Amino acid sequence: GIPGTTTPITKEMEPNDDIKEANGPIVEGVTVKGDLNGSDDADTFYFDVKEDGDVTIELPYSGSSNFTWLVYKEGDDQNHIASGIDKNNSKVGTFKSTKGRHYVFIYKHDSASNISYSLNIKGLGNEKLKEKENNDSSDKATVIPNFNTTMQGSLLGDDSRDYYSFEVKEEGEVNIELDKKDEFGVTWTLHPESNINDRITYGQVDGNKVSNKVKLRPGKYYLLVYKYSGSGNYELRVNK
Ligand SMILES: [Ca+2]
Ligand SMILES: [Ca+2]
Ligand SMILES: [Ca+2]
Ligand SMILES: [Ca+2]
Repeated sequence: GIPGTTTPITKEMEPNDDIKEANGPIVEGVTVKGDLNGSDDADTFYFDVKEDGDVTIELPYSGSSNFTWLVYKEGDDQNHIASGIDKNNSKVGTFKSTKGRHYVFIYKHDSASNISYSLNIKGLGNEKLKEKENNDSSDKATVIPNFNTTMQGSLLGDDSRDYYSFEVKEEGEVNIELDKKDEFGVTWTLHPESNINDRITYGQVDGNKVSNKVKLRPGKYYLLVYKYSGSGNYELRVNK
């Protein structure tokens, strides 16, 4: 039936020549490489839109410009809803969609052509996950699996600490935003895995958010969300 695997791809895997054998999932922030060389004239990928909004596909390429991409939404494999425009040696386009599975079908018109491409998709939205109690110590931290996840948590009553972990795979600035659903005293601290006492940064209140940006190098990190007054619910986004 419809593949439900959650492991993203970074590279195509033939055969992927129509919607029924599409490679995927492609996720935001992870580049996929492939090529349409010789008689390989079509490649198909799928991706999941997690929140309604505007989705952008950018496909930088080298080789012939004689090809394009079409997008289809699950449920209608005949009528494509968007196609790419050539701009500066890439095929780009933005289209509005609603949540659900979509397919990008890249195909060339002349089978003498050699084309290689990389594919970037943006604007897919965040998946919402719940924290997993008990997460009151770093060894029981709830894993944040990628940088397109909103974690939903609460600190009601006895529960005063929620530890989360995330991995940074390449150096860059990370944005940590806790959104307070209720008015209470909550904050967060960030720690390296190797030194749970070394405090790297601390969240700063700005209106209803407690946030900070920090440049981190590759590695695993612990994020402790803890309350110092009242009780309430929050959502937690770690963004790149
Ligand atoms: Ca291919
Ligand atoms: Ca193919
Ligand atoms: Ca909790
Ligand atoms: Ca907890």
